[PDB]
Amino acid sequence: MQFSTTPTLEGLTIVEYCGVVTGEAILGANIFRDFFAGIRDIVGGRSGAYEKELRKAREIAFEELGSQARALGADAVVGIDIDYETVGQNGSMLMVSVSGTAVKTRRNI
Amino acid sequence: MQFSTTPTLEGLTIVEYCGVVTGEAILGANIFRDFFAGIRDIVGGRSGAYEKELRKAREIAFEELGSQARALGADAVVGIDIDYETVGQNGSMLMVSVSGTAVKTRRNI
Amino acid sequence: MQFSTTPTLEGLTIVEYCGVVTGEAILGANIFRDFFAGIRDIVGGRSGAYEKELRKAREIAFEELGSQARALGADAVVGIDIDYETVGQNGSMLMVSVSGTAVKTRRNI
Amino acid sequence: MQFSTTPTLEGLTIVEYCGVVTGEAILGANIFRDFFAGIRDIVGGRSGAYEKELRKAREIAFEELGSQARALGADAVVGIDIDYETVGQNGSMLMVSVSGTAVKTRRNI
Amino acid sequence: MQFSTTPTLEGLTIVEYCGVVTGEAILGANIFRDFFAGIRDIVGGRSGAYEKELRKAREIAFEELGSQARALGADAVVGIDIDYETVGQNGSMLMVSVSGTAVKTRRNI
Repeated sequence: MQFSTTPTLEGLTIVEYCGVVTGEAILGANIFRDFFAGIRDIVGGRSGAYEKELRKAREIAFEELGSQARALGADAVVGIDIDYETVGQNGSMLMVSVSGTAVKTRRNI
Repeated sequence: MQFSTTPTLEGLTIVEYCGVVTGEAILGANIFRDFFAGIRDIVGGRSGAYEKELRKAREIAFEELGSQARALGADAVVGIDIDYETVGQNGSMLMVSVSGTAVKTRRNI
Repeated sequence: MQFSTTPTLEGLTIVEYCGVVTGEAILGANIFRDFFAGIRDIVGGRSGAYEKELRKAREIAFEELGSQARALGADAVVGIDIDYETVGQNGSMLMVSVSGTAVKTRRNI
Repeated sequence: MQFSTTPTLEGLTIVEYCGVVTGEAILGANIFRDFFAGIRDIVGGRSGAYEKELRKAREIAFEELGSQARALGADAVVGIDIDYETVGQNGSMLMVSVSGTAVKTRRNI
Repeated sequence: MQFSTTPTLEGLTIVEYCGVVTGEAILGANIFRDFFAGIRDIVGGRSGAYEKELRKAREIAFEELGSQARALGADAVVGIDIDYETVGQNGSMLMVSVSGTAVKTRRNI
């Protein structure tokens, strides 16, 4: 079971299209205040307290994506897009949403 | 009726492009207040109350996009994109927007 | 004039790439107050008054997009993206932007 | 210099991929208050004066994008994305971001 | 290594897909106040002081994307997307996110 942002997989052929699947996670305001609010200058994943939160949010979004694909009998999700959207009163909640297309594949050889 | 984030469907060829179609749904601030605002820590679709609502907004949006396609004489919507946009003063309304290209397909066999 | 969110059109060949074209429309705060504010629960574009306004805005944006393409001598716009952006001091203005690539095509037959 | 939102150019072959390039421009609050804040109803870019400002913004973004590509030795930018983000305390600044992949091409004839 | 917003690389064949990779950087409120908040009129990356900041954030994100791909055995990241999201209480923080699909490639010659 592979995940790709590309619409096809070289070396394989998609033998069935099983629909659009989705995963998501929301980081609560508390996580934003604790790890994001204090950021000074430009801070990348490697150094920052926030990256472990984003990563957890991604990891959860992807598992939901994969499990939805699993339930359809798909073995890949292609054409994947990941979006981040700020939600809530204080612009302090974060939604990570993944979407792609569940597919059955066959090796070309 | 097939929906894909990919621009083509292997196994088929598109014989008509019938134009860009859309669907959307808006979750009002009452929904946001009730299911989204109290979120603590990181909450994925599995555990959280909000997920029922997102899902219902998505299905409704796809239904609208599906009806637009079907009305046009199309049998697939390809090159699909789903966007989420918060709107309104309090950032407490959520818009789910879907778009794609309605197409007529013919099987390669 | 054909519009597609796919980068190519099966059955035709792109003979000329004529550049990136765009179209937009902005729905003012008065539209938002009148049609979007205080939407309650989850409302789809099918039953919602707001959709008449969104449909109008997308219509106008595509006209502009179609009109830019025409002036370059194109007969299609491919690889189209549509996004919605909330703008302004009160998050009560919506901008719809379309973009894509103006192209000249030749039917394979 | 050719600009496209599609990944390939029909009629050409990409012989070298030279990396991701970007360009951008920010529209200040003053321009926003002058051209965007007063909009009533639905105004399209064809008649709306704000559109002169957006097109100036995009043009600057594409200038940067193409000059970046020029320096890498490229002759096209493919797989282009255009994005708008509202930024600042009053949702009254607008950033136009463009990205794509700089490439050398070879005409098939 | 090779970064592309295209899903394939003409002249090469993708021999393995190694999963979706991400990188990101956050620009803190202080950078925003010092470089973005004062902008007047329309200011492009070529001339704006904000540009070295965005450039720096992009570089950190791509580095993270880069090493993530390396750790998986990959020699290229294709299907790349860059998104900018304004986050926080005062719309004065900016997240730059990059995602793509890590791959192994083989020269066709």
